[PDB]
Amino acid sequence: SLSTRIAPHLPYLRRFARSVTGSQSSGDAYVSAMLEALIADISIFPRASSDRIGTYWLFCHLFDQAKLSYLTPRARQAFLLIAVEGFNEQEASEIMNLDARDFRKLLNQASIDISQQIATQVMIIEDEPLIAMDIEQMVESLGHQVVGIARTRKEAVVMYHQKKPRLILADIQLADNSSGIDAVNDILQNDRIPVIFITAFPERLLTGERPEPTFLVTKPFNPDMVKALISQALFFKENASKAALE
Repeated sequence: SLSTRIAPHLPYLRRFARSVTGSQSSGDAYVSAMLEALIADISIFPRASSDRIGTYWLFCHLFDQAKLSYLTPRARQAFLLIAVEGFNEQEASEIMNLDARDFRKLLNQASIDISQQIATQVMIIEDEPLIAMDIEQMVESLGHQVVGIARTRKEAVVMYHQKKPRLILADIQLADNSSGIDAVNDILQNDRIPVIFITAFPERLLTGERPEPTFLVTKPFNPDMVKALISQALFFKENASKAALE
């Protein structure tokens, strides 16, 4: 039954792992490492207040006292657990082993962190018009700029090289039901531009069994989820660019 306790929650755990580490290969490797640790000694799984919490607790317990905090500071981890992973504060506090007041401190520091981040320029690739309008207004109300919305591949290629977006928000599926993921990668080629992918079924891209995206925003959209994922993506990109400029 232990498997039946853990199996359902592994897809979203990979999402958190990817959001914390900044890549699929790294994020998935941590989750696989957790399974290796459970294979080695099953009794490390905790009796938390829920299976899901137990799973995230274990994850953070094994890899955060490369430590997770080195990759993403605990403050930002705290905001991710609420804004992206959908825990409430009591639950995320338990995951991070903090009293609710101390958790709230982390949240506040994260809010500070994100507000000090320079706003970015987003290109949206979305064919469903109501969806694209939603994500545009949400992105702008979060303080970023939308450089434009492309409906087709040809539109996106042109928009990308002319408007030079610093971040792409893309649907995993385009008009002809063809892959939005392939389309974005065909456009960027070797470019290191953060992409966040929109899907109604994120779990289907969180198997860790094939190439899958680093960032996934769930539709219907939540402003805090978008805020968190854009913030993480910009942070990793900044640190990569800072490191490459050295």
